[PDB]
Amino acid sequence: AVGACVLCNSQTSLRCGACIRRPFLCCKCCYDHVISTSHKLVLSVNPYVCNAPGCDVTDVTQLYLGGMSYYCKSHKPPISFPLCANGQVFGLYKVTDFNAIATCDWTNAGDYILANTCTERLKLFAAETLKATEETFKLSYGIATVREVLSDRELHLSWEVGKPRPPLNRNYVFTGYQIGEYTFEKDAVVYRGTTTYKLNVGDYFVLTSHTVMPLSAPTLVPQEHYVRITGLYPTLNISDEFSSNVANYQKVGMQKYSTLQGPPGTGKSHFAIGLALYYPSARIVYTACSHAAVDALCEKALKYLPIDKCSRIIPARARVECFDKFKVNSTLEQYVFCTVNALPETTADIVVFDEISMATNYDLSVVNARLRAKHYVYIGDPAQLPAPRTLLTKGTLEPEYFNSVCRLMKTIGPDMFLGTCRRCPAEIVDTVSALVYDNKLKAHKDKSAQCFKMFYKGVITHDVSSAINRPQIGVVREFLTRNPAWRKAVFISPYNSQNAVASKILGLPTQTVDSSQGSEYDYVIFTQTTETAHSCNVNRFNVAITRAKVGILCIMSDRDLYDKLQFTSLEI
Ligand SMILES: [Zn+2]
Ligand SMILES: [Zn+2]
Ligand SMILES: [Zn+2]
Repeated sequence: AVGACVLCNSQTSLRCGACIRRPFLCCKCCYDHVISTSHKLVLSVNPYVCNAPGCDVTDVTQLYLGGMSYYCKSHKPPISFPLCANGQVFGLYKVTDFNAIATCDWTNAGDYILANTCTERLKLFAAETLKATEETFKLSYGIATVREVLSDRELHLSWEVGKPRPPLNRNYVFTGYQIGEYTFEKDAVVYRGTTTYKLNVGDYFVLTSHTVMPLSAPTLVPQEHYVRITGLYPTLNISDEFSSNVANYQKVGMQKYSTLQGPPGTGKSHFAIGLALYYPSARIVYTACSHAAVDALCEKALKYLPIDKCSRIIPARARVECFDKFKVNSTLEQYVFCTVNALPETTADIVVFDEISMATNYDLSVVNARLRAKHYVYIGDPAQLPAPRTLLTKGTLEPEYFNSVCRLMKTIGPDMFLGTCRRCPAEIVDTVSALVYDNKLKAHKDKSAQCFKMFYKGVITHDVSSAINRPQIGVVREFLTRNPAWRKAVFISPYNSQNAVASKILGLPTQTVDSSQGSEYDYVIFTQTTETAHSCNVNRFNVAITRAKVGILCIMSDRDLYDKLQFTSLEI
């Protein structure tokens, strides 16, 4: 019960009992907190409560120290001091932002803005408070019980009355009862068990509520600039393939941490793997939030790095199928590929943290706590999608507030920028360059003359709140009859329900914009589905159209984004 203050490090015995994380607050800060919020419970060795029998006074502003005990105004002895007086709360060893983080419900974008603009210690307090709030909210959802099993991929569910039903998508992962993790997609529903189990009638599913551990490390260690490359030994015989990144690799060794903004198809994994070739004896840990981002780094390493010096770290509680070509769980290999939540406690010469737009400050702090490194390299793009904020329903979260790294890239600029898109036809590059990259992204490919747009609002139906636009799918079906090369296209939309309908009618493989991030396909067919803040988000739009290597068809609902697409318009 004795620790350091979350606002000024000052030692104290006080903790706020009303704060979900019970942070240590010194006398001067505890006061400024209790006197400005609904939080009045103060904790020490013993709580600050009226010691008089049967009395229920817990408010610190209505309590006094009567010798060594605590009493209210009704029970205090004549010789007593108020607990709250003179800008302090009585304790041993004798904030507007702290109050807002401590009392907010995390449903407003302004809550996330504050969590990223506050001091470093408050960024950790905000990250821990937010994550704990998110887990408690998982308890609010009703239990799903198997009413009947149709097949190996379809079943019927019975829901708990009086409790809301969580959204049905890949985002919401359930735990069967422990018959493995399971996901569902929309009376017949599609079930997806991580472990193959013959679904028993009567069995039930609940959201995996994990305990939020406290944070200790900053989101970003303090920056250090060096006069020479430090702790790393470069090659002189560096492959021509990687020559373009040599100055950037030297920048990496001459600073404690560095940020790399890599727009779609500009060479982020190529840069990441090339760093291993540039500092050939360096031990590098490659991390990202998702298994897919870690696997994409493994695929690039498989091509350039010796397979015997690589290891893919997989947590024993296996959720999705991941990279099989490296030795599994060998923490001491020179190259370690592992998701943030599975990171071991280790050291490295370089830590490469990829897909940085998807990280939260909680992830940034976890990395700094598990990995002690000479250099930290953050790779991603603040113009791409952030991690979903399940609690946030009011306001839009701007890229500068995704996390500390994205905030730096949007305010002072990234340390390094990969300026040439090698994936996309010039129509796509020119569109996103103007949209989100301030005209700094250059096209390498010519215009493919296979980038088309159609303005067609159609009809919007809804599967709960997830949207469907059957007429936009009908336009795609007509287009496919006329453009058979597009038979190989991936169908993309901002909605799972739109994708489920397109899958049955078109037979094309399907991705949401969010699940398509990091992937590329020759042909993409995109149906905007609706004109909402979700389907019009410029980062989501950017990711949607930069998935294409050769052609893209965009069936648009929004006039603004339609007019911005530098594509050939199709009639109807
Ligand atoms: Zn303090
Ligand atoms: Zn509090
Ligand atoms: Zn009392």
